[PDB]
Amino acid sequence: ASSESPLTTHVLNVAMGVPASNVTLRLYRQDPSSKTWQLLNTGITNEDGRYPGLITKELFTAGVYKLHFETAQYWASLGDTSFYPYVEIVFTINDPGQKYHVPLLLSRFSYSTYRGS
Amino acid sequence: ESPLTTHVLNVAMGVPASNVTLRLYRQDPSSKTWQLLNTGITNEDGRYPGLITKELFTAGVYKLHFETAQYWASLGDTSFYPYVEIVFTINDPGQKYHVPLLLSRFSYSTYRGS
Amino acid sequence: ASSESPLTTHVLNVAMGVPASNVTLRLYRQDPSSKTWQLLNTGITNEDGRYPGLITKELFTAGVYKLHFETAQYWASLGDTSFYPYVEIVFTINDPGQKYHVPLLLSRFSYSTYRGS
Amino acid sequence: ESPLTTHVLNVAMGVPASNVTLRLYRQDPSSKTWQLLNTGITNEDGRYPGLITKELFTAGVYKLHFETAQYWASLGDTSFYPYVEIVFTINDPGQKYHVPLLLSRFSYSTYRGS
Repeated sequence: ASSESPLTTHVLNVAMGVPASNVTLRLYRQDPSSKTWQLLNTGITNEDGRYPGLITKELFTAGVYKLHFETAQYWASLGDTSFYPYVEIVFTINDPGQKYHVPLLLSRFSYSTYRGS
Repeated sequence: ESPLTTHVLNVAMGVPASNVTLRLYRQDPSSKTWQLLNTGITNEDGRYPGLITKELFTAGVYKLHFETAQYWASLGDTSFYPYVEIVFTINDPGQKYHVPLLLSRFSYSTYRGS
Repeated sequence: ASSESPLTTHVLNVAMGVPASNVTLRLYRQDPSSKTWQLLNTGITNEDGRYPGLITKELFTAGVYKLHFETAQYWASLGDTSFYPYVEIVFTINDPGQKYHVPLLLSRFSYSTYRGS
Repeated sequence: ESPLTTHVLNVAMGVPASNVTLRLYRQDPSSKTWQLLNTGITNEDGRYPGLITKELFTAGVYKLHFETAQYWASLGDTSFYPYVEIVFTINDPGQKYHVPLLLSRFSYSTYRGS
């Protein structure tokens, strides 16, 4: 197969039509018993708005995951205010045998996400 | 009071998209061309009251056409889409249909609202 | 003026083209010093997917707010699985003199939001 | 290797939209009509490799047309949009352009991707 992470993301700046590079992100998984969030990885998006290596196949077990993006810091770095201090996407992985692509389409006053591929 | 309504939002700036030229058409089943029904410009809230009278809202396929690149040019910007058309089926002349359009320079989205 | 709440929402089930009624939601505001979240209101969306009275004008002061929607419970009530256990939208109110409309467009495998009007 | 790519996702079900008929046009500047360039059907990943050769990717206005209602009918469903057209400006024949389309029965979204 491929050595790419089974969970991937892609942040697009839809206001300017370019990848959102330099966005700080963090990945967590919830403890099903305590409901607390365990930090698994942190990163900054690359020039194509992606973050290779978000998680390894070994650690991508079934559970509830959270991706957290520092959206206001991204817009501030471009000199702009924005509506959302950060964006969190919380999602259920029942079958860790699949690939999951979790993109984020961003403007200063809107965002959207989907289970892409 | 029009059964068909719209609402255009500038989601890059978080404001209604005012002063957007729009045109409404119905597909002509004979000629297989688009029959123009109305033209106007969105108001300060990005809406256009009075798009069509209930008496003319027959079942069929309709098209809303929005002059999106002209809008962004009026704000001093370029953009990816010369215009945006939404083609949709009205099968119940007795229901209300709301057709929002969310715009940025490099994306757009639409849905049946309420 | 109007006696409507200055903050409003509208949840649309875009898979079926109808308002998402019966969705449990909760509104919080963050303490700027402790960073903790204070619960301000809870509600269930109505037949039009809205929740009148989310907050009063008196209590809608400047700050960081969070709307939390019980999305998986909504889909489960329709007999469907879905990707997101819940959705949170975190947003900055610097000028509480404005109206803020914070809609949520929902399907089982996608959602989007914007600062509407 | 086509400089123009697409990707159609069924966001209601969280899967690629396979078997969607699409057509690519370029606006004809003389006749002011749409010139058909290519037709095909999305693959199992919702993509269509080979939409246009670089030699034919000249600057201009292009249209991608997707047979959305036929797709939902193939899944046993009705839907609001007979088809979806995305009309976009290519001003740099040397760049790559990716044009995703996100579909549900009652919404759609598009953006310039990467």
